[PDB]
Amino acid sequence: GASMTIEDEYSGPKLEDGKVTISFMKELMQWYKDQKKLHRKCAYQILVQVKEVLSKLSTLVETTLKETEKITVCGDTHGQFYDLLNIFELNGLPSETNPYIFNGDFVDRGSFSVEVILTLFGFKLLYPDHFHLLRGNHETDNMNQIYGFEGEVKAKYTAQMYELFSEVFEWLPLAQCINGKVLIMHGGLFSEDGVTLDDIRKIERNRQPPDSGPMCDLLWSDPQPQNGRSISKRGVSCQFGPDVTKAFLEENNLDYIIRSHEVKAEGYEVAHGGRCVTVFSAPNYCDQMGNKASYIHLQGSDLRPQFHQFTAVPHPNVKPMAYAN
Ligand SMILES: C[C@H]1C[C@@H]2O[C@H]1[C@@H](C(=O)O)[C@H]2C(=O)O
Ligand SMILES: [Mn+2]
Ligand SMILES: [Mn+2]
Repeated sequence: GASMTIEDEYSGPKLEDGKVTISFMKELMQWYKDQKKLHRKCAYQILVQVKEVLSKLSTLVETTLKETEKITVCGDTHGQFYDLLNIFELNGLPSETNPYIFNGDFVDRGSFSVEVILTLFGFKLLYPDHFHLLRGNHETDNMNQIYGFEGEVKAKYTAQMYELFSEVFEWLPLAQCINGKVLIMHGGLFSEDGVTLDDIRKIERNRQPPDSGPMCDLLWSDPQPQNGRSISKRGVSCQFGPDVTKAFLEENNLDYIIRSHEVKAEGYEVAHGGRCVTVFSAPNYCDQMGNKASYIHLQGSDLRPQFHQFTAVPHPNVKPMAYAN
């Protein structure tokens, strides 16, 4: 009898004619909360589509916020899916009236990286002009190989799915500028003076980052409190001082930068006299750091950063870096 066969009844949320909808996203978040897996065909469809969307973007996303329009900027999330859901509960779901920017490092370290990245990609498809993803140093092959994401994708899906993730990450833009005044990138500024927005737009980004150069710096550099630059403590890119930030901002007619890429106990830091802000959105990082996290609110008519701090929420018993080397 027809009632006795089973096909895809029990395999979870499905796209609507291959497309992301709000209902799908709500179903997906619940499915993931309950530690279940998105059907591989749906994951594939999300990846192919988001690759297409991202590949049409400039390396520098340039966004205009009208006077009364707001946006939220989040820093690193590192596969802390339950904390990601908490951000949406604290700050509202993404929408055309509640836009978000996630400033890189979505994956690795935390062991729900697949759930974070597919949720973020789903929202990018749903609200392509109001949900922004910028590349971090962890959206790269070398980092994924060591720090969990490659292992996690291979465990949950296959090596072929991982290859596709790698290709998609290559199209993530490297920076975003709001109203010609606030520049957002994962890492920071440059190992030499005189770089302008033109240079960022010119980066052919669909690749793994070079060992040095502007693409490397955007993903890897850190501020230092003293003037000038130093070779990075990380062995990649540089540390840049307040004079570097100020010269860059002045030449480019910008007010300040928002970057991520470093943990802060309070979830954020205001440095370089207000010119360099760090936002970090992974509370109690790797279940050990004990840090608060934050996200930033901004408005078209007032682009000053307003910080909202939050703390970690419970998650299932999977250890951080369970999938790592
Ligand atoms: C220790 C954490 C601070 C930042 O996130 C983690 C680390 C990491 O991503 O490996 C840093 C980075 O973004 O490079
Ligand atoms: Mn990070
Ligand atoms: Mn980083």
